[PDB]
Amino acid sequence: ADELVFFVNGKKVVEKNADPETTLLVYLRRKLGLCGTKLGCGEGGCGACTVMISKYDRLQNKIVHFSVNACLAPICSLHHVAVTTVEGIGNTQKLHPVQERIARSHGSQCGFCTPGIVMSMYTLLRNQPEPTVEEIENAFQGNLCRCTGYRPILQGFRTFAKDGSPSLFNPEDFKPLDPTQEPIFPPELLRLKDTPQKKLRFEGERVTWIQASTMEELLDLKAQHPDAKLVVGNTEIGIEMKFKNMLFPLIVCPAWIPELNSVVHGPEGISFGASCPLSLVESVLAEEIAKLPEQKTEVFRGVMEQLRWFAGKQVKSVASIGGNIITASPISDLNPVFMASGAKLTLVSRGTRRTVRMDHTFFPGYRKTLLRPEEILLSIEIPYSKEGEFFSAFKQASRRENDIAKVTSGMRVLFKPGTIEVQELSLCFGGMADRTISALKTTPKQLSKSWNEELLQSVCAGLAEELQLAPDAPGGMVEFRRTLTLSFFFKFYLTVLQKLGRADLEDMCGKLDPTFASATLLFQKDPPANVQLFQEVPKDQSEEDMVGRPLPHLAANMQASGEAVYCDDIPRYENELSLRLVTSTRAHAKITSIDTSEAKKVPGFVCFLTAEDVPNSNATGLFNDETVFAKDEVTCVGHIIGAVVADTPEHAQRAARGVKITYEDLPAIITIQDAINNNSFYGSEIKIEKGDLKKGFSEADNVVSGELYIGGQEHFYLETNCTIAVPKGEAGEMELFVSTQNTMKTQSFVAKMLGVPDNRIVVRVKRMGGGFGGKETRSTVVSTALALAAHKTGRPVRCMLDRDEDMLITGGRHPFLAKYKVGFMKTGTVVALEVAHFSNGGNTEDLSRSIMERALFHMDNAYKIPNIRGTGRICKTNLPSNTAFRGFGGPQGMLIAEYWMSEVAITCGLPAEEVRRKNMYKEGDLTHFNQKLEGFTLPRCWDECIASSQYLARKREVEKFNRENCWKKRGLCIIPTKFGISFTLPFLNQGGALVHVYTDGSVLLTHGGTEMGQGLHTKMVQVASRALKIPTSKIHISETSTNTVPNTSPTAASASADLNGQGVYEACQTILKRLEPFKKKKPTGPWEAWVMDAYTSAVSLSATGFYKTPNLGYSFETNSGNPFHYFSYGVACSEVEIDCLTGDHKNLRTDIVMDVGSSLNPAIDIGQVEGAFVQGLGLFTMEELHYSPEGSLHTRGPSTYKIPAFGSIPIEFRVSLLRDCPNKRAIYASKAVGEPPLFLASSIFFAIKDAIRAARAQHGKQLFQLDSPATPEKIRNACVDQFTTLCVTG
Ligand SMILES: Cc1cc2nc3c(=O)[nH]c(=O)nc-3n(C[C@H](O)[C@H](O)[C@H](O)COP(=O)(O)OP(=O)(O)OC[C@H]3O[C@@H](n4cnc5c(N)ncnc54)[C@H](O)[C@@H]3O)c2cc1C
Ligand code: FES
Ligand code: FES
Repeated sequence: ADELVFFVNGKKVVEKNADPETTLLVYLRRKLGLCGTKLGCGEGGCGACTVMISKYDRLQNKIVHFSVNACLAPICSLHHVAVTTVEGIGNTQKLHPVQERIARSHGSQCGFCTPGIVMSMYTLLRNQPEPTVEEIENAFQGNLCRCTGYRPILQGFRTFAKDGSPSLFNPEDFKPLDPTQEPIFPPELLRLKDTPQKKLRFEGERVTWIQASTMEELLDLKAQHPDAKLVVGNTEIGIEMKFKNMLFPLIVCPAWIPELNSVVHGPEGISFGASCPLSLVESVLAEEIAKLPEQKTEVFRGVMEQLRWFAGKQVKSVASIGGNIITASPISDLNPVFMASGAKLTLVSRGTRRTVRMDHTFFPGYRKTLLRPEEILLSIEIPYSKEGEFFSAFKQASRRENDIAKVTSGMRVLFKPGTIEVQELSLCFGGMADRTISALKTTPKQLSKSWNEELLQSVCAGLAEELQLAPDAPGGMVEFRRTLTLSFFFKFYLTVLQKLGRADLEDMCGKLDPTFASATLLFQKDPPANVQLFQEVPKDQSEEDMVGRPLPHLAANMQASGEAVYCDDIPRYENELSLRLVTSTRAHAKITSIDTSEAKKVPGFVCFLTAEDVPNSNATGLFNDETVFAKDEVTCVGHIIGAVVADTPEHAQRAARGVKITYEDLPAIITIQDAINNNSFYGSEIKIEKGDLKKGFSEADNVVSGELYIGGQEHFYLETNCTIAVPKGEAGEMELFVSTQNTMKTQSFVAKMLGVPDNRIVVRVKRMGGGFGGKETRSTVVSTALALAAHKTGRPVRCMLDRDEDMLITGGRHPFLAKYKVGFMKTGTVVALEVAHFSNGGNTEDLSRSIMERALFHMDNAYKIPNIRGTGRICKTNLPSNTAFRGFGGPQGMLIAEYWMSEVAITCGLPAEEVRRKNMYKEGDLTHFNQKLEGFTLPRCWDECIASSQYLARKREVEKFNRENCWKKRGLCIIPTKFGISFTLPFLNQGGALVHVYTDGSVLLTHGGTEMGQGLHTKMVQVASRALKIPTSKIHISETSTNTVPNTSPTAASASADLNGQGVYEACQTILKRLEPFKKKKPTGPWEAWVMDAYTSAVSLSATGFYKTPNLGYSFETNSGNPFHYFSYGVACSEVEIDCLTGDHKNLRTDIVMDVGSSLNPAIDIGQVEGAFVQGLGLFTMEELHYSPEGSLHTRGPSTYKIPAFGSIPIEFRVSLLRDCPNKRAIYASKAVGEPPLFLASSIFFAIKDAIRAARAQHGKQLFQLDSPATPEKIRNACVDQFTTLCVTG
């Protein structure tokens, strides 16, 4: 009646008090303690929560398997299914092939996404034990990885496909797959399939769930309670409940009802039950497309095209067709298609049944349909196309707001038979209004007309008038969206001409020029082809000496098995409490009142912490200008005001909603331009200048000025910020488990806030699911709050941020505005450069000044400039404080450099590769800050990359492509980089290690570095194993702790292997020195005997080690002293193809040559080049944050913030590590690698810029603007043509 019964990894679970609000993810993690399955977003975008469901399909009489997002799956929908998690398929004692292959192929860095990807791949193999390469890629459309750049995951998994320097891994050593050895379908569920299913009722704290067994039950419940909210896949309702704080006290799930799941062929088309998952629609229509003649399947193919780039497998397996229709989002991709095809909907209640052909009337208002409150949608008939009936579907792949302002379209034409004269014409659009619309003013005009140029121009003129948007229209991108509607129609117009041509008419139609053909092609991925080149170690190097060898990340197997422990995977103490932050909804305001009266009514509520609860100091942050908790004034949307403490996260979340703040607004400073004209800055102008600007400009042949805007970036570490604080009840003692790159500042900020000495506070980091600089300082806003809750209650307290919280609160990369003026000769030789930089720092200083320093240190990028002036000013604004992000001001400084350089080349009429080459530093040159460039490997990186990329021959093919294609264009660009290695604050260039050798010969090592997926622990073990001359297997690193190594620098500035490697090395030398006498006396006898002899001789088997980078210290005052220990160098050539009509593009090929000295670990270093490059690809081409005019972040999750996906990476992706370039002054001649490759993705940006120019010359001013990121909006709008001109002005 009442019991919930399902299986998890083959074990029966009986839940007697199922709460309808409980997700499967919460149940697995908090009820069953299976923490392999992760929380990444709670929104269905990221796949970190992916698990497999197995059930008996009654309607097909078979056992089916499908993946779902556990974060959105109500347990109440899972009666009598079997769940399989990552723990179900294998472990480190016996890894599944999927697990083994992702680990051994270097497909797991931080490891947080690994379980989810493993389960997506696993599920594919249960459905198709021999998939194509294409099926394998498609399996991950719902899986995001922030670290790997995807290449190693696809390459490792490519071994499962039927259609498949040393090597980074060996596929021959992989255990083969035996599909027979997968776990049995629970026989109990096969026995129960025979029992008839009856109605179930679950009653939660707030919500009642009725699982209906028949159409009669459902319609009865809706007739007596029209308020009953239907839930099917929960992919929309789940979001409304979790993120829009909507509550539906009565839910009915009709997913079991056969009539809602049926597929019926009829004379007019195929009828699908409303609750049919989109994956079933997809599989049914695909069989129909393959079997039926083309003339019948035009609408089917439009549906399939919309479903191609539509969430992943996890969403489509449970997302219902009916759910999509009734949600009635303005940006549904299906509703425009159903509307344009006039699909027939059947609506029923108790005692009524009606039919409506979908038209403009079906959607009368925002998120409304014409259903009555007691009706449900039974079914939708997707029609066969008739003879002379054509359909195209189109969509903007670039989303900015939750549910508006993304163009998506269905388009249909019916011709009078035998003719090219229009009988019917339907053009329907999402993203152009608060509902799906039809262009009903434009289409009637076209009836009778022939399908020709006069129709094209009439429809375009019509759409430009009818689809008007106010310049402040919701969702922005007004010109782009308008342009897309015409551009989509043009594609349809041309596509119809093609189809017409194929039909052998009496009246001849109009032929496409070959240069227009590529305009109608549907997206097609060619076969991936990846190359990784590195250097073999010397032949005489011991097999036990792993330095320079591609040893897998030490945790890779455990990460793939879901056994690796991240903060929130740590079990709860029974007395443990949960914290939830309460943040400002205003950019700048006084707090006038706080009312907690509603918070207090929430079960399990404990307290609301505010400034007045802070024992000692409310002043925190790097430069002591931040509140722990807001006092009288809030200074950004996201400013932490206080913290709810309750028994559970859900109770904390409800209580936080019941904290009402009243505000009195104050003048806000939001943008860089706001800050400039209010003189609102963090300290004074920073400046570097050399030579004589006046003389430089006055002697140049040409001068070019301009401006550039570069948007910021969210880290999107797949593990959000998380802290557990455990008060020990003695002497103010507290222990914190933190996802942080900075144990020292965590400890120090907690101690100061509480007013206790540092020696009472321990911060422990096992690993992070990613960091990328966003946990270098901003993690402490969570730590501090949670430390306070722990102190006040005397109980352990935990807080893991949800994605929307984390993105809003913790800031990101700094946006930059630059104004430049460059003076150059006709040869392209730069003689003068002046750059004013402005950064948007937000509402605390944090690292903003150091970041501006690093931009200024790299404003030269690779180029010697005799006369040069750079200034930087950091803007103070009412925004979340921006912080460190991999590159730390470098990529911003360097993009500006490459931007005016691109204009230098164009202005001169000279090849860009030549202009860059002749301006490049040479060995021994001084930089603008007077540091000498020794071991200047950049020229070799360049020469190698030119040859290996075949750049000159590929330039010719690009030019050829461009002459042959009017509406697609290609671009090709090769970009170098210099990146300075060391913290800009000299004393931070220090590190420590501590080593123990126990009496069994095993070694326990620790150092100040934190693991966040970069393989630092792996490297340090490799180092320790060489230093001590024992195998890696005898050495273990458990974690990083302030009570084993104190006063550590943050894990940052790419320098952690350098600093800690030396520390580790020194501690090992100390141990060796002490073992030397025992070695001498038994030079053969083994390690273990030396150690036991040392012990029983009372010799210390414990040592510290320490290192400081020598001889650093720059003065801005005298422009002297070396800020860097050395420089990293690299070069990337990238090629793109843009679609001039949509602003979409493909990354066709990227070739990278990177100097990492003699790599400690080429697998890991190649991993880092690829990951860094792909994060840069994101910065420069996708990844736009949007803010309201009043400074509220609107982009708070993967629905609206698009980080690179599996499908985003360069189709051919080649990486080489430079041979024979030892770097004497770092550990074992290695170089740092983490940050330097990031900027090389600018090569995709400038290739796009080259493509845009070619498009502009096709129709038909030379230095056009391309801001960063170069999104579809910016690319399309810059591709000026008849459509952009019409939309901007008749
Ligand atoms: C990560 C992600 C990506 C997505 N991407 C896209 C995309 O690219 N394009 C796109 O168009 N959509 C997209 N969606 C939306 C998705 O297609 C819809 O959420 C889904 O189809 C809703 O189906 P459901 O069964 O999950 O509905 P639920 O969330 O269970 O219900 C949705 C609504 O429909 C009502 N309802 C459901 N069935 C019936 C019925 N038979 N009769 C009457 N009312 C009913 C419910 O009461 C509810 O109001 C995305 C969703 C997610 C989570
Ligand atoms: S946590 Fe479920 S999709 Fe991201
Ligand atoms: S390894 Fe994939 S998110 Fe870090």
